[PDB]
Amino acid sequence: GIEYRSLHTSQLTLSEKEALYDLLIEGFEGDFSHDDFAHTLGGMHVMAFDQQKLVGHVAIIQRHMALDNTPISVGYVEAMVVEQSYRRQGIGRQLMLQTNKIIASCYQLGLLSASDDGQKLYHSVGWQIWKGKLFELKQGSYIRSIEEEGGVMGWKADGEVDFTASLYCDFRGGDQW
Amino acid sequence: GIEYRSLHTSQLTLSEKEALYDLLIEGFEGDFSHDDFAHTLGGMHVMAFDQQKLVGHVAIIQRHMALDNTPISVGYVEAMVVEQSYRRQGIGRQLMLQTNKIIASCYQLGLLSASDDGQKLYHSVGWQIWKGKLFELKQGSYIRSIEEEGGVMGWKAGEVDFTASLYCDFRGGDQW
Ligand SMILES: CC(C)(COP(=O)(O)OP(=O)(O)OC[C@H]1O[C@@H](n2cnc3c(N)ncnc32)[C@H](O)[C@@H]1OP(=O)(O)O)[C@@H](O)C(=O)NCCC(=O)NCCS
Ligand SMILES: CC(C)(COP(=O)(O)OP(=O)(O)OC[C@H]1O[C@@H](n2cnc3c(N)ncnc32)[C@H](O)[C@@H]1OP(=O)(O)O)[C@@H](O)C(=O)NCCC(=O)NCCS
Ligand SMILES: CC(=O)N[C@@H]1C[C@H](O)[C@@H](CN)O[C@@H]1O[C@H]1[C@H](O)[C@@H](O[C@H]2O[C@H](CO)[C@@H](O)[C@H](N)[C@H]2O)[C@H](N)C[C@@H]1N
Ligand SMILES: CC(=O)N[C@@H]1C[C@H](O)[C@@H](CN)O[C@@H]1O[C@H]1[C@H](O)[C@@H](O[C@H]2O[C@H](CO)[C@@H](O)[C@H](N)[C@H]2O)[C@H](N)C[C@@H]1N
Repeated sequence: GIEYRSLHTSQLTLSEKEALYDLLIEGFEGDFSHDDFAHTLGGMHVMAFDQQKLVGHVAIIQRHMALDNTPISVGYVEAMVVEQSYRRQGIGRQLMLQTNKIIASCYQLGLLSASDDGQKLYHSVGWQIWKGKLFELKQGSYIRSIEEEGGVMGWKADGEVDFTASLYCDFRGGDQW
Repeated sequence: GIEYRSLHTSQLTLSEKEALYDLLIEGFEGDFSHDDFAHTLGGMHVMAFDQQKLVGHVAIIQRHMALDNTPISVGYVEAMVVEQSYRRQGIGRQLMLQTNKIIASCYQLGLLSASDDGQKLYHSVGWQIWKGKLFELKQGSYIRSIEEEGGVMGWKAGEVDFTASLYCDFRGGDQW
């Protein structure tokens, strides 16, 4: 009974972007900042609808990272949310199945930063904890992303990505992961 | 009778992706590498068609850069091409008008790397030579992108200082 649509940010209306913001604010219970919203704009949105009402969302952002010394094209997962009264029905799983398809068609590696509880959902669609060190840019130089190690997860089904290598992410505002 | 379509890489049929490869190889007369092709995948494609034949293309890739110390979200233009026999009919201009729309809706700044004899097209839809320093990552440290200074152009729908420094994100091949 839930319909799924994949739309680029450039294909959304202002009202649809606003409904997305509203869904994220309500679904994260105050844990979602203006920088977090910036992070979810510019790539592909997978949106779940009950009739015309938006009830679920995940976005896939293109990021450009280094894996040890090697450049790697990343599909970075942002702003995963399902409206509270619609949870535990499998919507989040369906959103990730669509997310995996987009990543497989476009990028060398999927990455996301998960809450300690939220890891089971991603693990159930094949994602694994990233085992290597994580780095981010601060004032133009790389530092260790100590707080994120153990929480970042990756995916590339049937690929040859070394999950024990270091990742060096690209720069943004707010949380870099 | 040229039709324009905007399609994410994830929405391209396999037929469209192969047609795109051929169009780029034929249109750039040998100066388009496998890294250049990797660079045009992962974002939005604006494609021009004569009936069912692909005859023009431009892609807009999301990149994450620094403007001086400030993080900025960039729409980066890649793989601009029109099949030779279709050129000088305004297709490239229309591709760029569509590109400007996509950038205005998604990103803080448009950037591209133009050839010395190929800046007039972008200038005619509002783009300007970037006047500040350009930097790229090598060995995980930023170095100057001297080659590109005077060739990279930017566009803001806007309050952006074109004399500020740009620090791009990492990739294979040409960083710009
Ligand atoms: C995380 C989130 C998006 C999951 O959305 P969801 O639609 O509830 O995800 P699913 O329903 O596919 O699976 C969720 C759980 O319900 C369970 N479930 C799904 N369908 C079920 C059913 N018919 N009967 C019983 N349990 C079911 C799944 O097994 C899973 O259990 P697990 O937590 O042990 O894996 C949602 O809780 C949310 O929006 N949280 C707030 C924002 C947030 O934390 N986002 C993620 C940041 S990492
Ligand atoms: C650059 C390129 C994409 C332009 O495609 P195009 O469709 O020819 O672009 P337009 O036709 O809109 O404009 C092209 C020229 O014709 C002129 N023109 C525009 N409309 C015209 C018309 N209706 N009749 C005649 N001339 C016209 C433009 O002013 C421009 O003149 P300039 O060469 O002095 O800028 C094409 O030359 C190409 O594919 N080159 C090879 C790949 C390449 O170099 N890409 C860009 C790298 S920066
Ligand atoms: C896949 C996804 O949708 N991800 C969302 C994006 C959203 O924009 C953001 C809103 N805030 O939340 C998630 O991403 C956060 C992570 O939640 C956060 O993790 C901390 O918070 C968790 C829950 O409190 C703790 O479990 C965890 N140990 C702790 O490190 C990371 N540090 C940064 C990362 N951007
Ligand atoms: C907007 C656009 O579609 N851009 C294409 C992308 C394409 O993937 C690539 C294929 N190769 O070409 C263009 O982008 C190149 C630039 O052409 C190149 O410019 C050098 O080559 C020019 C022509 O010889 C010289 O004029 C110029 N001085 C010289 O620096 C830059 N260094 C790197 C940059 N990725």
